[PDB]
Amino acid sequence: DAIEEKFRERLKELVVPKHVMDVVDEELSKLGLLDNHSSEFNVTRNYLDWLTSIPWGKYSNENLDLARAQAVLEEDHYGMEDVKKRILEFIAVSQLRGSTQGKILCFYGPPGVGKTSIARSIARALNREYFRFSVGGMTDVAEIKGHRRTYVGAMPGKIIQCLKKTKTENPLILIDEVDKIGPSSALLELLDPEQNANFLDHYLDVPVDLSKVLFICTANVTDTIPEPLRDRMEMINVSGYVAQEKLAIAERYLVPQARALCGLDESKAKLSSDVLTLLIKQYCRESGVRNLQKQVEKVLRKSAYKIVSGEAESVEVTPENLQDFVGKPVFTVERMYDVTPPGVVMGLAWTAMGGSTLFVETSLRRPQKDGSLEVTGQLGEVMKESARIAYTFARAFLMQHAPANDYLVTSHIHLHVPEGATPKDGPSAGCTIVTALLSLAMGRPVRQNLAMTGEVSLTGKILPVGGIKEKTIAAKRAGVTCIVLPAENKKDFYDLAAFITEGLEVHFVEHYREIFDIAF
Amino acid sequence: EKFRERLKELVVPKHVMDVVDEELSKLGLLDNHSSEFNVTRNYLDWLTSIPWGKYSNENLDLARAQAVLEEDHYGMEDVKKRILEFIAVSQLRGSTQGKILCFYGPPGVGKTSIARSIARALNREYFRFSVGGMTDVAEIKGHRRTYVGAMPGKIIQCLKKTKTENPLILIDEVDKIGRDPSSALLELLDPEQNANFLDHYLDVPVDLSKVLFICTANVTDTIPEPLRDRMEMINVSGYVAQEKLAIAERYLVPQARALCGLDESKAKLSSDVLTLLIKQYCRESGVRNLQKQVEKVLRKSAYKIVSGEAESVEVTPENLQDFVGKPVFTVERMYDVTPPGVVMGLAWTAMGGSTLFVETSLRRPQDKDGSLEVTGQLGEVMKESARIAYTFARAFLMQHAPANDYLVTSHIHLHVPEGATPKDGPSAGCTIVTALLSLAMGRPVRQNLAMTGEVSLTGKILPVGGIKEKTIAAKRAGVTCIVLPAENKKDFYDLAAFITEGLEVHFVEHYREIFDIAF
Amino acid sequence: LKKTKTENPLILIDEVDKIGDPSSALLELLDPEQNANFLDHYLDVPVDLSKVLFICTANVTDTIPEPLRDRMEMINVSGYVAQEKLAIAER
Ligand SMILES: Nc1ncnc2c1ncn2[C@@H]1O[C@H](COP(=O)(O)OP(=O)(O)OP(=O)(O)O)[C@@H](O)[C@H]1O
Ligand SMILES: Nc1ncnc2c1ncn2[C@@H]1O[C@H](COP(=O)(O)OP(=O)(O)O)[C@@H](O)[C@H]1O
Ligand SMILES: [Mg+2]
Repeated sequence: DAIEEKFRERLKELVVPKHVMDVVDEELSKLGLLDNHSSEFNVTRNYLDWLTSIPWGKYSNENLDLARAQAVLEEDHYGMEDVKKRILEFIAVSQLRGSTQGKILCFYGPPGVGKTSIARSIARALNREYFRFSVGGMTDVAEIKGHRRTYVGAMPGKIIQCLKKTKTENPLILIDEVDKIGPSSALLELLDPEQNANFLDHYLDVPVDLSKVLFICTANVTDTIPEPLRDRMEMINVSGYVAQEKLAIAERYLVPQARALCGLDESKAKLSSDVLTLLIKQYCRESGVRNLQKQVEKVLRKSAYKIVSGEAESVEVTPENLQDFVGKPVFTVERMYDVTPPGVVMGLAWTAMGGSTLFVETSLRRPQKDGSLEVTGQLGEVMKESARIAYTFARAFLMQHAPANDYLVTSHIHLHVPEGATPKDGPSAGCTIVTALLSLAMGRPVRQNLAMTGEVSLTGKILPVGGIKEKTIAAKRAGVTCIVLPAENKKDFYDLAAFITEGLEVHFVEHYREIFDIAF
Repeated sequence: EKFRERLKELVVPKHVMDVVDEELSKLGLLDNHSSEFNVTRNYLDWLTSIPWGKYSNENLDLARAQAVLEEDHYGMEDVKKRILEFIAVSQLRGSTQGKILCFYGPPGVGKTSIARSIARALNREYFRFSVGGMTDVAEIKGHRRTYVGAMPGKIIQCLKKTKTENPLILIDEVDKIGRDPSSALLELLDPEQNANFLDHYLDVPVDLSKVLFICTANVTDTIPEPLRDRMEMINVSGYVAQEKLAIAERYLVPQARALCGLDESKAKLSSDVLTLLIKQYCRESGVRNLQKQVEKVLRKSAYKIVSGEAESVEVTPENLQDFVGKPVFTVERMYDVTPPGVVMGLAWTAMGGSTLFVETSLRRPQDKDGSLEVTGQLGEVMKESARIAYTFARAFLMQHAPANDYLVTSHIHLHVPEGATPKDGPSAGCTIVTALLSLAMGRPVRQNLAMTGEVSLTGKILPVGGIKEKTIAAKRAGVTCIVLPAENKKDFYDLAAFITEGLEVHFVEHYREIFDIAF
Repeated sequence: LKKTKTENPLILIDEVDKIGDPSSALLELLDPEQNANFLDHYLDVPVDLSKVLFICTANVTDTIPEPLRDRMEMINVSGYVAQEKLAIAER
């Protein structure tokens, strides 16, 4: 009898909607007609416990001050301008409309850029409750929709678990690795605003209002999300960090946090700026800051051991003795070729974990019925087709430019892209292959500091390619003084920061007949 | 009854105390026979099983921990240094802490045993479970009570058996993961997700921030990339004959002798017997087979002792075959003197370092262009490396000896012995080029020279991985000259002084240097 | 232990790989460090199972519980030649 009062008192502070209150009180009336030891009494007890524990109408008191939220956001993360602007716009709209609101954001980018951490900081800044929901590897819809009450065990799904735990109708839910899901059709109902407001669970049998829930999904690659699921979400890109930004992050965030984790003090172990620059340049190459965090933690651990063991009362880390802490630099070579022989042309690629430089090497297989081209280097199908197109266009160009030059139409040429272990694909190297073949045929090296990228068609037209930011960064790192890009990537190149492109004599082209003039 | 008293010695968090109270009351009002009674009983069984807030008293004395680590195991400088740093950091923090270490290397080198030694030194409880055959999230994250025969994964079992909030958990042979458990491991290994690890069966979250995780694997390549970003890679080295003998004498013979119940007075194993066991009977990078041989010989010695055939046994090389049979691997290398067509090369696999030979011959006699047939279960990458090597060998021969028509006309068959064992990797490019050029010129290479390193199309030698294991295997195979890419210098000199004592080492940037060295 | 009226019985378990938590129970039964404190669902007083001798047989060694393989010693039984089987059949 007292359990009825226990269930009733939970609804005093709540504002229970009509369609939920009818279910609640009909189960209340039903419960009185059942003996305690019956199993139906047990299932009704569980159902009443679940219904009365949902925070009907409970909203966390959000803070709508732009200044305070901005101060909180800069306090935790560096340079994630897009996400911060999105959150400021969210707060502005919430303040203007005078009520809380829900949205479906998707932060996608390379690992280690701080998506989960920025989501936690957003939850802290908005004064909303926070909850992790790991969908990576999930395969059964029961995690989201639950089972019917009839079964011996029953779940109201993970979303109702979140609602019970956070005690609010408007939490911040982190749905990570949506691109590594097994299944997905249950998520459509969860985050479709036309039916999100009436999300129905198979255990509760009553729809809850999730329109105020702020869903923040995180992913690493965007194409793997199913198209219907990708349509309902706002894709927000979190970009990789340049060396300058990584240095700023390490100086401001990574080093103090690692010191706190290791228990050190600034007066005990000081880490110089040039040491951080050396660690970033030579000891780790990635878009994120995970490896840099490991290096900083290793340095601070070595410092802590030296302090505790009595080796020294204080330690100073300098580039002279950094090897004593983190060993020899793992990345020390900058370019494969300092002075390119005639048959090789420098190229750029949008590799994983940032762009990287590739070279295209060509050499004769046989001395002196037509010729043939052999391509090696774990090239993909698209890159093999690009090689074939490049070979045909090089033949056609040399037919009309130097008619007496019989080299390409009869010679047997082997084309190789070094570092054969790493798979390579994409039509980005269309013009690089043409330049390599033409330089081999003419027996003349290209400009010694020239780099290029761009897809080539059969008639010589240069088509745009992706990853201009990464390729530009790679060209800047390797010491390229002149870069060739397709003309339709002009806005992509000029959208970059001033400190990234100042040293490059950039050339924008529409056809290969002028890339030929630039390279020679 | 007894379920309430078990929580009195622990520090139960509220978010699980309320849950266990409600479930216990529900069981108290429910009948004593229904199936839901059984489900509630099991759920509160694992609710009350795990030791809420019961830490283990760690020792923070650097000297005693160092002494224990040195006593238990030979070598392993990196692991001991890491543990010393761990203890110093724990001292500075003024409280217990937990990191995620990972040990990778060839099997049988002592990766698992050093974890037990660390646990003994740190006074933490120890538990080991493998994830090599893991194929679903369920067996690690648990099954929900709804499904028939649900279990609380393995980590909850770890906590209940170890009776400790900060034990040492060893995850073994992680390099093999089925088709997704990797996401579950990432959920388990994330330092931020450690504090609120939520099992499917035990709905209440548990605090795994203080546990120490050790990861065992053979190769880091196959470990999933997201998992590698979470764990710290530490390499465990192979052993040379000297280190193998030292380890055997100090640990393997005494431990196995005690296991057989004998003592030093009844069964003595001479150092010569151990050297013969290491050199001939056990061709491996670890001590997995040497331990088995020692156990076998000590077991047979004990059987001889019992029957009265001898009051004591002295194992000597003369009577060793009466204990462990006839020798195996009686020849150090398949080619003691290399004919003109073959060049010795170095290999690195999951089982440690190894040595391979590249063989070439004419398919049909000389008098249209040449061709290269490649056999030996070579992978796609190694086939492309062979094609590149053939092209560069042709180019180099057309300029070093322009009159030589051998490579452009003759049909060459390229073979790598052990045709059953699959092989892959571009690191054999320079070996293939040297084999082709030696066949073309008819000149054998230096009789004890070994080489490794990727070769590009223009002849530039690119760096390769696994220099340490390759050097160990080359030293085992009794070479005196070794050729490595110049970019592997930073990795070669990290070896111990006695490892690289007799090796005449050459570091090269372009193949012309290797051609000068070999001929 | 009742029907065999002994304190140190010899127990054989056959086909250990065809097992489905009974596996954890047999794992702890194979641990001598806890066999002195064996207790079941029926008896509330522990029984010391330290003196028992355990032998296990299976067609393959890839038994589903992983911690079985490191606790049991691998002894291989080999086939018979025709003369061997002839003598066995005759006897
Ligand atoms: N701008 C930044 N300022 C400060 N710290 C940062 C910044 N970006 C990333 N970090 C730090 O880098 C680490 C990245 O961790 P986190 O889990 O947030 O990364 P992630 O890219 O979201 O991960 P995943 O893709 O695996 O989910 C954290 O320690 C975080 O604090
Ligand atoms: N450096 C060492 N010092 C002492 N014993 C060792 C060493 N390396 C290997 N061993 C012995 O080898 C045996 C098998 O090692 P094991 O734990 O199987 O290695 P892994 O886990 O890498 O396979 C252990 O019993 C251990 O005593
Ligand atoms: Mg994430």
